[PDB]
Amino acid sequence: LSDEDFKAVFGMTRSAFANLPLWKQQHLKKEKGLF
Repeated sequence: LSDEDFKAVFGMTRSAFANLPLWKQQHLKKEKGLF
């Protein structure tokens, strides 16, 4: 995704998301059909 699309889809910035547990980063993304 682009950075703007990322923020819309996940409801936070990439930097914020990077603080989530790694396996979950995978969870919030696979659940959206993303990688």
